[PDB]
Amino acid sequence: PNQALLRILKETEFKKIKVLGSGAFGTVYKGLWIPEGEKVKIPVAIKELREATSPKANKEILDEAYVMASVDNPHVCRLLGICLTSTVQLIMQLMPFGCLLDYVREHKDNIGSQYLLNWCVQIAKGMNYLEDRRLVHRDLAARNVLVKTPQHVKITDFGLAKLVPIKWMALESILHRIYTHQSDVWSYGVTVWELMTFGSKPYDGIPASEISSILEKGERLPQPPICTIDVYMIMRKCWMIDADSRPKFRELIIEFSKMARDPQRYLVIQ
Ligand SMILES: *CCC(=O)N1CCC(Oc2cc3c(Nc4ccc(Cl)c(Cl)c4F)ncnc3cc2OC)CC1
Repeated sequence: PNQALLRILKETEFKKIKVLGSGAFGTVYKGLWIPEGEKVKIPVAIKELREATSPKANKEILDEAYVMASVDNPHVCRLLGICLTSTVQLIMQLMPFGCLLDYVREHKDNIGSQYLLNWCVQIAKGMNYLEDRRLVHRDLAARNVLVKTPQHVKITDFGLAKLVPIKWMALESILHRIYTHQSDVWSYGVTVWELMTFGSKPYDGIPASEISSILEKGERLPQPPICTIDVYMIMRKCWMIDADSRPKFRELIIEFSKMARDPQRYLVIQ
C-alpha cells in the first residue's frame, strides 16, 4: 500500500459549501479543500457516509481507502483524501457537470453520435483498468458515471459498496450473488442502453422481483431507435446468460473505438 497517495484530512482542511445529493448512503456536498500551509482553495466533492452502527475498524477503512487512492486512470475517479470521525468523509475532485444520467436527460436534443460513442469508449477504458487491477466494480450504471467535462467522463463509487440495483445486475448476481468482471460487463451493457435512450429507465414499471423471470424467459432491453444492429448486437452480447460468452472490456474498447471513428455509420440520430 502506497500511503502517500491518500491524504488524511483534518476537519479544518475542508468545508462543505452546498448539498448536491442525499440517499441511504449518506450525503454528497460540493465544497472547498484548503490544505494548511498552502495558498489555494480547491473545489472538491465531499461524500459523508451514514454513521455506521457497527462500523468497520479504522484500520479496515483505511485499508480500503488506500486501494481507492491508488486508482490511476483518466476514466475512474480517485479518492483524494479521507476524514475519519464518527462518520467517514470521502474527498474527491469535483465533477462539475454531475452524473452522466442527468446529463444525457437534460441534453437529449443536443447530443450527437460521436459524443455517445466516445462515452462508451471511456467507460470501457475505466472498467478495463479496474479489471487489470483485479477489481470488480459491482455497481456500474449511468448514475455512477460522472461528467468532468462533456467529453471526459469517469466511473465513480468504486469500493464504496465495500466501505440492490437489480435492473443493472447480471442474472447470476441476482440468483447466486456472484460478482465478477463479466457481471460488470452485463452492467456495462445496461449503462450503454441508458445512454442510447438518453436516460430511459430500464424495464420501466417492472418490479425488481419480476426482473429475473423476465431474463429467464429470454427478454432483454429493447433496441434503442438510434442504435444500428451493429451497436445493439454488442449490447445484447453483454446480456448473455453464459458469463464467459459476454465481450471482454478490452474487446469493448476496440469495438467502440472503431465505431467512434465513423459515428454516423453506427448511430442514426435526428
Ligand atoms: C446524477 C445521479 C445523481 O442523482 N447523483 C450523482 C451525482 C451527484 O452530484 C455530484 C456528485 C459528485 C461526486 N460524487 C462522489 C462519488 C464518490 C465519492 Cl468517493 C465522492 Cl467523495 C463523491 F463526491 N464526486 C465528484 N463530483 C460530483 C459532482 C456532482 O454534481 C456536480 C448527485 C446525486
